[PDB]
Amino acid sequence: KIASYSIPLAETFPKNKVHWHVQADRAVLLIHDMQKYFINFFDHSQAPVPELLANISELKSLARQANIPVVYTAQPPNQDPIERALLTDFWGTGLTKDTEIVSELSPEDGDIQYTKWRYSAFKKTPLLERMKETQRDQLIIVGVYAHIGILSTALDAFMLDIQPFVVGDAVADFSLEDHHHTLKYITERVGCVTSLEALKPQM
Amino acid sequence: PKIASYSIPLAETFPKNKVHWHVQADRAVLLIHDMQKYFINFFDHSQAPVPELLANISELKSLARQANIPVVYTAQPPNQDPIERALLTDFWGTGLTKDTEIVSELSPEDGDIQYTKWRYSAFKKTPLLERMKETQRDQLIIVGVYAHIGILSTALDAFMLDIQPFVVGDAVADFSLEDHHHTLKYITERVGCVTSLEALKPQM
Repeated sequence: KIASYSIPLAETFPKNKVHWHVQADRAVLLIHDMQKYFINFFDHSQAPVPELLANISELKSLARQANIPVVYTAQPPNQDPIERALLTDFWGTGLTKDTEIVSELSPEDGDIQYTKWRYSAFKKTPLLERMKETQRDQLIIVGVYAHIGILSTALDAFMLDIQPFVVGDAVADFSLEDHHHTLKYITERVGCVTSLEALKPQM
Repeated sequence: PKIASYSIPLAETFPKNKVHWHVQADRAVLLIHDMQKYFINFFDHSQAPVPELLANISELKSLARQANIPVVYTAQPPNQDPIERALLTDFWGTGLTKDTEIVSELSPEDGDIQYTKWRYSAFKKTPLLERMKETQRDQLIIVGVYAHIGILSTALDAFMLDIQPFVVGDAVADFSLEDHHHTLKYITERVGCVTSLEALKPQM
């Protein structure tokens, strides 16, 4: 059960080492694991969940207007233990219900959903293959949880020659400490930490 | 950066493991991650964590060879093609050009394997997964530098590729003690097993 916390302000975000900028023709918006199951660990009516949903919703609308593909990731229910593998040792047998995307962020016509198996959105999915085929090499990452799946996805993007853009105010985590630590790690070793405000004109 | 001296934390300060895995010689591979002169040069060798780091990796390599546990070294190549190096330049500059050899204390002996390292993860653009699948080895003992960068990414890829990572807390070093401790905590909580040289000895 995640204790309530406020999404940090863009002024507290660490400074970027890299000077990348989102270009609509090169970008993909990834809404990472925004399933009811994962959001249920927080009190939905409490911070960081209302700001997280409002910021992702605004960014998603902007992506659709800019012709930026929207990709959702979702873990499947009743996973085969062989397929789930070493995750069981840390998290148990996994979700059986609430596999749907939170109603506030329900996918619209044209949006794509990929079945998620590991922390990284690139493991066992068509994401790299689709990014290569469409010449898209920039990944805008939003969702939960910053230090786990968001971090692993960004690390993979980076290693696969895809520029990761982690939206600091459109991610949530187990705590504010974990949230801040992830942004610091991204700016220092993986990619770009951006904000809804900085990102808005680049799209 | 020039890494300021720090002592490798003691096994009792290590965070508690969530998982209860144990190294089995028939299933394990020892990965000596980026123990190149170039990377060790950022520390003052004559000061901590380096003498303990080299002695502990040397002791562990010796046990592995006796246990027939394959020893795999990773090394970044010099004068890298910018296309192949890709986004790493944006963070660390162009590919290293000198001191690509493994530190003399840990020089590979006959039978050891060396893989050319391209990314933080030792699994990217290498035969590592393919060789482990083939030899039925699903446990990776990870030692070397730097804990929060290459050690961490290799461990994350291991876990995601169904390989049990065993990070030896007292056989790794980092940019600081803070980074070293944060990595071990992250491993125990989300990725795998944080072990020590003393705890691995009876398992080997």
